[PDB]
Amino acid sequence: KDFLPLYFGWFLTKKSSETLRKAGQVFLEELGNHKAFKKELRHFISGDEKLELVSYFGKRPPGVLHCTTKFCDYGKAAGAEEYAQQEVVKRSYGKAFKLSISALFVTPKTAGAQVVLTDQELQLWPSDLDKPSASEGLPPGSRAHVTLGCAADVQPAQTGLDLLDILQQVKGGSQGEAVGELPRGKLYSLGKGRWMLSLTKKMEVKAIFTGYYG
Ligand SMILES: Nc1ncnc2c1ncn2[C@@H]1O[C@H](COP(=O)(O)O)[C@@H](O)[C@H]1OP(=O)(O)O
Repeated sequence: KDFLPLYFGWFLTKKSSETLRKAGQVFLEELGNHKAFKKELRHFISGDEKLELVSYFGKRPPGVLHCTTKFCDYGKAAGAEEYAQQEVVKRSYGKAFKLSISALFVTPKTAGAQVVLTDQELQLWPSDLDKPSASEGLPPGSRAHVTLGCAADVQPAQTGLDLLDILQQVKGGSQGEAVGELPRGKLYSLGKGRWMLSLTKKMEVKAIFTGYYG
């Protein structure tokens, strides 16, 4: 009788969202104007001057930003029911957390921010079994992220997949030397239109763990 949320996750406060939102926009402009990116557009899009990444990532989160833990679809998603049953979930419901943003990334499909979860937060991370083939050798929670924008033709949960793809390269020493220096950190060109800004100082955001029902 009692149905679950659309998904659980950490929803940022109004200011943490505004700060992170603004930060993401600066990156999409700094990256768009960087000559290292403009000479690589052939790997990003298949058409043609300069591209404005902000407009490119037109499908943005309208309200407050968030970090999804477990997509439930009101209980239809596999493992949704077992996740909500967890004591840590019910105990943590409505409680405040601080999330650490380590990097900002961009791909032909998505623009997001990498979240590094603490051990207590990892307790709220789902350990469902029907895994991806992208999480091999990566620690659980690596997928943790905040979506800042999607291209027009992109599916949801793509931002999470893109991140894992990026981190798989970093693990394989395939990230390469930095191709630039932005005021917030070092810029990286990972090829295939993938980019990463490793923040000098990790950005902390306040958030509330809860459920979205839409
Ligand atoms: N099958 C899914 N698995 C995991 N996360 C999902 C899934 N479907 C949607 N989401 C995520 O839950 C939220 C639902 O948003 P939407 O309104 O588009 O359905 C999004 O943050 C999305 O992740 P993401 O932010 O990477 O797109």
